[PDB]
Amino acid sequence: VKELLEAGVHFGHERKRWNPKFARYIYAERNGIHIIDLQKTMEELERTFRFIEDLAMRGGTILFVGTKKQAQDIVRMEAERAGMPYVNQRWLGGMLTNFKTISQRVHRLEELEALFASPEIEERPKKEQVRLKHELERLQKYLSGFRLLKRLPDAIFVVDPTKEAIAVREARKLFIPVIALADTDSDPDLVDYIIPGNDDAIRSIQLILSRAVDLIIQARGGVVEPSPSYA
RNA sequence: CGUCGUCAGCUCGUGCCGUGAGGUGUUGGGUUAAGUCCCGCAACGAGCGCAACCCCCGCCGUUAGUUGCCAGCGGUUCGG
Ligand SMILES: [Mg+2]
Ligand SMILES: [Mg+2]
Ligand SMILES: [Mg+2]
Ligand SMILES: [Mg+2]
Ligand SMILES: [Mg+2]
Ligand SMILES: [Mg+2]
Ligand SMILES: [Mg+2]
Ligand SMILES: [Mg+2]
Ligand SMILES: [Mg+2]
Ligand SMILES: [Mg+2]
Ligand SMILES: [Mg+2]
Ligand SMILES: [Mg+2]
Repeated sequence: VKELLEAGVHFGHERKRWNPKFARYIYAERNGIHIIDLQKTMEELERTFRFIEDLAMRGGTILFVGTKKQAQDIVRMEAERAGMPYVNQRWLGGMLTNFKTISQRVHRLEELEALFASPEIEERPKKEQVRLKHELERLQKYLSGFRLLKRLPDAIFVVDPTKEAIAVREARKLFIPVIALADTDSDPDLVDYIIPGNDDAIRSIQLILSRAVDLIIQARGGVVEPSPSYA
Protein backbone atom coordinates (compact mmCIF):
# COMPACT_ATOMS: atom_id res chain seq x y z
CA VAL A 1 0.00 0.00 0.00
CA LYS A 2 3.17 2.05 0.53
CA GLU A 3 3.82 3.67 -2.89
CA LEU A 4 7.11 5.23 -4.04
CA LEU A 5 6.64 8.86 -5.12
CA GLU A 6 6.50 10.30 -1.65
CA ALA A 7 9.31 12.19 -3.35
CA GLY A 8 6.43 14.09 -4.98
CA VAL A 9 5.43 15.12 -1.48
CA HIS A 10 8.10 16.12 1.16
CA PHE A 11 11.57 14.35 1.08
CA GLY A 12 12.36 16.16 4.35
CA HIS A 13 13.43 19.65 5.48
CA GLU A 14 15.07 21.96 8.09
CA ARG A 15 18.55 23.48 7.99
CA LYS A 16 21.16 22.43 10.61
CA ARG A 17 18.67 22.47 13.54
CA TRP A 18 19.11 18.73 13.56
CA ASN A 19 19.63 15.96 16.06
CA PRO A 20 22.89 14.08 15.31
CA LYS A 21 21.15 10.80 16.20
CA PHE A 22 19.16 11.29 12.96
CA ALA A 23 22.38 11.04 10.93
CA ARG A 24 21.79 7.55 9.55
CA TYR A 25 18.50 8.68 8.01
CA ILE A 26 19.98 11.55 5.96
CA TYR A 27 21.11 11.57 2.31
CA ALA A 28 22.87 14.96 2.17
CA GLU A 29 22.17 18.66 2.60
CA ARG A 30 21.66 20.13 -0.85
CA ASN A 31 19.91 23.47 -0.31
CA GLY A 32 21.58 23.84 3.05
CA ILE A 33 18.67 21.64 4.09
CA HIS A 34 18.80 18.14 5.56
CA ILE A 35 17.35 15.82 2.93
CA ILE A 36 16.06 12.42 4.03
CA ASP A 37 17.20 9.14 2.48
CA LEU A 38 13.87 8.17 0.93
CA GLN A 39 15.01 4.57 0.58
CA LYS A 40 15.40 4.56 4.34
CA THR A 41 11.89 6.00 4.62
CA MET A 42 10.69 3.12 2.44
CA GLU A 43 12.53 0.37 4.31
CA GLU A 44 11.28 1.85 7.57
CA LEU A 45 7.65 2.04 6.44
CA GLU A 46 7.93 -1.63 5.52
CA ARG A 47 8.94 -2.44 9.08
CA THR A 48 6.56 0.10 10.59
CA PHE A 49 3.39 -0.67 8.65
CA ARG A 50 3.99 -4.37 9.30
CA PHE A 51 3.59 -3.52 12.99
CA ILE A 52 0.50 -1.39 12.29
CA GLU A 53 -1.31 -4.01 10.20
CA ASP A 54 -0.63 -6.80 12.72
CA LEU A 55 -2.00 -4.56 15.46
CA ALA A 56 -5.09 -3.72 13.44
CA MET A 57 -6.21 -7.28 12.64
CA ARG A 58 -5.72 -8.24 16.29
CA GLY A 59 -8.16 -5.48 17.16
CA GLY A 60 -6.36 -3.01 19.41
CA THR A 61 -6.45 0.78 19.47
CA ILE A 62 -3.86 3.26 18.23
CA LEU A 63 -3.85 6.72 19.84
CA PHE A 64 -3.04 9.31 17.19
CA VAL A 65 -1.21 12.37 18.47
CA GLY A 66 -0.88 15.63 16.58
CA THR A 67 -1.13 19.14 18.01
CA LYS A 68 0.94 21.40 15.74
CA LYS A 69 -1.31 23.64 13.66
CA GLN A 70 -0.50 21.88 10.36
CA ALA A 71 -1.38 18.37 11.58
CA GLN A 72 -4.28 19.61 13.73
CA ASP A 73 -7.28 18.62 11.55
CA ILE A 74 -5.54 16.05 9.36
CA VAL A 75 -5.30 13.72 12.38
CA ARG A 76 -8.93 14.27 13.39
CA MET A 77 -9.80 13.30 9.82
CA GLU A 78 -7.92 10.07 9.34
CA ALA A 79 -8.15 8.79 12.92
CA GLU A 80 -11.90 9.15 12.75
CA ARG A 81 -11.81 7.10 9.55
CA ALA A 82 -10.15 4.36 11.58
CA GLY A 83 -12.63 5.04 14.36
CA MET A 84 -9.57 5.29 16.60
CA PRO A 85 -8.82 7.87 19.32
CA TYR A 86 -6.72 10.97 18.76
CA VAL A 87 -5.61 14.09 20.58
CA ASN A 88 -5.71 17.09 18.29
CA GLN A 89 -5.74 20.04 20.67
CA ARG A 90 -3.72 20.16 23.92
CA TRP A 91 -1.84 17.13 25.14
CA LEU A 92 -2.82 16.91 28.81
CA GLY A 93 -0.04 15.64 31.05
CA GLY A 94 -0.93 12.24 32.45
CA MET A 95 -3.28 11.16 29.67
CA LEU A 96 -1.58 7.82 29.88
CA THR A 97 0.40 7.94 33.14
CA ASN A 98 -2.60 9.32 35.01
CA PHE A 99 -5.22 7.71 32.75
CA LYS A 100 -8.01 6.79 35.20
CA THR A 101 -7.99 10.37 36.55
CA ILE A 102 -8.24 12.06 33.16
CA SER A 103 -10.87 9.44 32.28
CA GLN A 104 -12.80 10.81 35.24
CA ARG A 105 -13.30 13.83 32.96
CA VAL A 106 -14.94 12.01 30.06
CA HIS A 107 -17.55 10.80 32.58
CA ARG A 108 -18.22 14.48 33.21
CA LEU A 109 -18.46 15.02 29.45
CA GLU A 110 -20.59 11.85 29.38
CA GLU A 111 -22.82 13.13 32.18
CA LEU A 112 -23.13 16.49 30.42
CA GLU A 113 -24.18 14.69 27.22
CA ALA A 114 -27.07 13.16 29.16
CA LEU A 115 -28.09 16.11 31.31
CA PHE A 116 -28.23 18.46 28.30
CA ALA A 117 -29.96 15.72 26.29
CA SER A 118 -32.99 17.32 27.96
CA PRO A 119 -34.75 17.99 29.99
CA GLU A 120 -34.01 16.46 33.39
CA ILE A 121 -34.93 19.85 34.81
CA GLU A 122 -34.19 22.94 32.72
CA GLU A 123 -35.43 24.38 36.02
CA ARG A 124 -31.76 24.89 36.79
CA PRO A 125 -30.96 28.63 37.19
CA LYS A 126 -30.22 30.88 34.21
CA LYS A 127 -26.61 31.45 35.22
CA GLU A 128 -26.01 27.68 35.33
CA GLN A 129 -27.23 26.87 31.79
CA VAL A 130 -24.59 29.18 30.32
CA ARG A 131 -21.94 27.67 32.60
CA LEU A 132 -22.43 23.94 31.99
CA LYS A 133 -22.77 24.66 28.28
CA HIS A 134 -19.45 26.48 28.29
CA GLU A 135 -18.14 23.46 30.21
CA LEU A 136 -19.37 20.92 27.64
CA GLU A 137 -18.03 23.10 24.83
CA ARG A 138 -14.74 23.28 26.69
CA LEU A 139 -14.59 19.54 27.48
CA GLN A 140 -15.51 18.91 23.86
CA LYS A 141 -12.48 20.86 22.62
CA TYR A 142 -9.97 18.60 24.41
CA LEU A 143 -11.58 15.22 25.11
CA SER A 144 -13.32 14.91 21.71
CA GLY A 145 -10.90 12.26 20.46
CA PHE A 146 -9.63 10.97 23.77
CA ARG A 147 -13.12 9.90 24.86
CA LEU A 148 -13.05 6.91 22.49
CA LEU A 149 -10.09 5.64 24.51
CA LYS A 150 -11.71 3.68 27.29
CA ARG A 151 -8.54 1.88 28.35
CA LEU A 152 -4.74 2.14 27.88
CA PRO A 153 -3.74 2.11 24.15
CA ASP A 154 -1.73 -0.68 22.54
CA ALA A 155 0.53 1.77 20.72
CA ILE A 156 0.58 5.45 19.70
CA PHE A 157 1.16 7.35 16.47
CA VAL A 158 2.88 10.71 16.66
CA VAL A 159 3.29 13.34 13.97
CA ASP A 160 6.19 15.16 15.71
CA PRO A 161 8.05 13.20 18.45
CA THR A 162 9.99 16.32 19.38
CA LYS A 163 6.90 18.53 19.59
CA GLU A 164 5.08 15.73 21.38
CA ALA A 165 7.93 14.92 23.76
CA ILE A 166 5.58 14.39 26.71
CA ALA A 167 3.32 11.88 24.96
CA VAL A 168 6.37 9.94 23.78
CA ARG A 169 7.61 9.93 27.38
CA GLU A 170 4.28 8.87 28.88
CA ALA A 171 3.77 5.92 26.52
CA ARG A 172 7.37 4.93 26.89
CA LYS A 173 7.03 5.03 30.68
CA LEU A 174 4.18 2.56 30.17
CA PHE A 175 6.00 0.29 27.68
CA ILE A 176 3.33 1.25 25.17
CA PRO A 177 5.00 1.14 21.71
CA VAL A 178 5.58 4.40 19.85
CA ILE A 179 5.29 4.88 16.09
CA ALA A 180 6.15 8.28 14.70
CA LEU A 181 6.58 10.49 11.69
CA ALA A 182 9.94 12.12 12.43
CA ASP A 183 12.18 14.58 10.56
CA THR A 184 15.81 15.47 11.23
CA ASP A 185 15.08 17.40 14.45
CA SER A 186 13.71 14.38 16.34
CA ASP A 187 15.34 11.70 18.47
CA PRO A 188 15.24 8.34 16.63
CA ASP A 189 16.07 6.15 19.61
CA LEU A 190 12.98 7.34 21.45
CA VAL A 191 10.76 6.03 18.66
CA ASP A 192 9.87 2.36 18.22
CA TYR A 193 8.61 2.50 14.64
CA ILE A 194 9.97 5.34 12.57
CA ILE A 195 8.68 7.18 9.56
CA PRO A 196 11.76 9.30 8.78
CA GLY A 197 10.16 12.11 6.81
CA ASN A 198 8.93 15.71 6.86
CA ASP A 199 6.51 16.34 9.75
CA ASP A 200 5.62 19.93 8.82
CA ALA A 201 4.10 20.06 5.34
CA ILE A 202 0.49 18.85 5.48
CA ARG A 203 1.13 17.01 2.22
CA SER A 204 3.54 14.54 3.82
CA ILE A 205 1.40 14.12 6.91
CA GLN A 206 -1.54 13.43 4.60
CA LEU A 207 0.29 10.82 2.54
CA ILE A 208 1.71 8.97 5.57
CA LEU A 209 -1.31 9.13 7.92
CA SER A 210 -4.09 8.49 5.38
CA ARG A 211 -2.13 5.60 3.90
CA ALA A 212 -1.58 4.47 7.49
CA VAL A 213 -5.33 4.32 8.00
CA ASP A 214 -5.71 2.38 4.74
CA LEU A 215 -3.61 -0.28 6.48
CA ILE A 216 -5.75 -0.08 9.58
CA ILE A 217 -9.16 -0.16 7.87
CA GLN A 218 -8.19 -2.84 5.33
CA ALA A 219 -6.91 -5.28 7.95
CA ARG A 220 -9.96 -5.31 10.25
CA GLY A 221 -12.62 -5.87 7.57
CA GLY A 222 -13.37 -4.34 4.18
CA VAL A 223 -11.38 -1.58 2.44
CA VAL A 224 -12.05 1.90 0.97
CA GLU A 225 -10.85 4.52 -1.52
CA PRO A 226 -9.88 8.15 -1.08
CA SER A 227 -10.28 10.15 2.13
CA PRO A 228 -10.95 13.92 2.58
CA SER A 229 -7.96 16.24 2.28
CA TYR A 230 -7.11 19.87 1.55
CA ALA A 231 -4.95 20.62 -1.49
C1' C B 1 -13.74 33.34 73.47
C1' G B 2 -9.83 37.09 71.72
C1' U B 3 -6.24 38.02 67.65
C1' C B 4 -3.83 38.26 63.05
C1' G B 5 -8.45 38.86 59.53
C1' U B 6 -13.73 39.23 55.96
C1' C B 7 -7.28 39.18 55.26
C1' A B 8 -7.50 35.46 50.41
C1' G B 9 -5.73 32.37 51.87
C1' C B 10 -4.68 26.87 53.63
C1' U B 11 -4.29 22.12 51.70
C1' C B 12 -5.48 16.98 49.72
C1' G B 13 -5.89 12.80 45.83
C1' U B 14 -3.47 10.90 41.73
C1' G B 15 0.27 11.95 37.94
C1' C B 16 4.98 14.51 36.79
C1' C B 17 10.17 16.66 38.48
C1' G B 18 14.06 16.07 42.52
C1' U B 19 19.09 11.19 45.80
C1' G B 20 16.44 14.36 49.39
C1' A B 21 14.05 18.30 52.25
C1' G B 22 10.51 19.63 48.77
C1' G B 23 8.57 21.46 43.90
C1' U B 24 4.35 21.29 40.48
C1' G B 25 -0.97 22.22 40.78
C1' U B 26 -1.77 27.25 43.88
C1' U B 27 2.94 29.94 39.10
C1' G B 28 2.16 32.96 34.55
C1' G B 29 -1.14 37.05 31.12
C1' G B 30 -5.93 39.51 31.93
C1' U B 31 -9.87 40.38 35.71
C1' U B 32 -12.49 40.80 40.55
C1' A B 33 -14.39 43.01 46.68
C1' A B 34 -12.12 37.59 46.52
C1' G B 35 -7.34 31.02 44.88
C1' U B 36 -13.51 35.97 41.58
C1' C B 37 -13.61 34.55 36.93
C1' C B 38 -11.12 34.09 31.99
C1' C B 39 -6.97 32.41 28.88
C1' G B 40 -2.39 29.69 28.99
C1' C B 41 0.35 25.77 31.32
C1' A B 42 2.92 18.40 33.46
C1' A B 43 -0.61 18.78 35.25
C1' C B 44 -6.06 16.76 36.01
C1' G B 45 -9.43 17.02 39.81
C1' A B 46 -11.17 17.60 44.92
C1' G B 47 -11.84 19.93 49.86
C1' C B 48 -11.73 23.94 53.69
C1' G B 49 -12.20 29.25 52.86
C1' C B 50 -14.62 33.38 48.89
C1' A B 51 -19.63 33.87 46.97
C1' A B 52 -24.71 32.15 47.46
C1' C B 53 -28.53 29.99 50.49
C1' C B 54 -30.60 33.34 56.15
C1' C B 55 -32.08 38.39 58.83
C1' C B 56 -33.07 43.93 58.63
C1' C B 57 -33.84 48.24 55.30
C1' G B 58 -35.44 50.46 50.25
C1' C B 59 -40.14 49.68 45.62
C1' C B 60 -44.45 46.89 44.48
C1' G B 61 -48.18 43.03 44.91
C1' U B 62 -51.45 39.24 47.31
C1' U B 63 -53.98 37.79 51.83
C1' A B 64 -56.08 40.21 56.27
C1' G B 65 -59.20 45.31 59.01
C1' U B 66 -58.68 45.54 65.44
C1' U B 67 -56.95 47.38 69.95
C1' G B 68 -54.56 50.32 63.83
C1' C B 69 -56.18 53.72 59.73
C1' C B 70 -60.17 58.01 57.93
C1' A B 71 -60.23 59.42 51.34
C1' G B 72 -65.84 60.25 50.73
C1' C B 73 -71.47 60.76 52.85
C1' G B 74 -74.35 61.21 57.19
C1' G B 75 -74.46 62.66 62.53
C1' U B 76 -70.30 65.44 65.08
C1' U B 77 -71.31 66.64 73.01
C1' C B 78 -67.22 69.84 69.47
C1' G B 79 -62.13 64.37 70.66
C1' G B 80 -61.95 59.07 64.19
MG1 LIG C 1 9.59 19.55 12.77
MG1 LIG D 1 18.51 19.70 43.01
MG1 LIG E 1 10.86 9.72 42.81
MG1 LIG F 1 4.65 18.12 47.61
MG1 LIG G 1 1.43 16.08 44.69
MG1 LIG H 1 -0.93 28.52 48.45
MG1 LIG I 1 2.57 26.50 47.19
MG1 LIG J 1 -2.87 35.23 37.70
MG1 LIG K 1 -13.06 40.13 50.47
MG1 LIG L 1 -12.63 29.26 43.68
MG1 LIG M 1 -3.32 26.38 36.17
MG1 LIG N 1 -40.94 49.37 58.29
